[PDB]
Amino acid sequence: GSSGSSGIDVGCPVKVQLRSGEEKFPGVVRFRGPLLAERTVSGIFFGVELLEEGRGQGFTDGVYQGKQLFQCDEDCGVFVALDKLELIESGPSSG
Repeated sequence: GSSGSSGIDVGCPVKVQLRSGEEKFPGVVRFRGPLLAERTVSGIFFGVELLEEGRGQGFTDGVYQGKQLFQCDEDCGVFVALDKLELIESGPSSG
């Protein structure tokens, strides 16, 4: 189903792009909520935990500017806009 709606929320696997079109690491959403306020860009941040594929590429690590939004492993937690996240199908096996 890809009509043009989608919808990522807490507890969902999605690919996160750290660099500018380099590689999107898969991860499950742990939290969701903005951060800045008319300082750079109006976009909601989505906390996603990097999977074994892109494990070891987290900056927030569950904490942002001292505020512990969510809990995750070392270099796993990461916040990004929905547009940055990539909805992945939960049906690897289908016949």
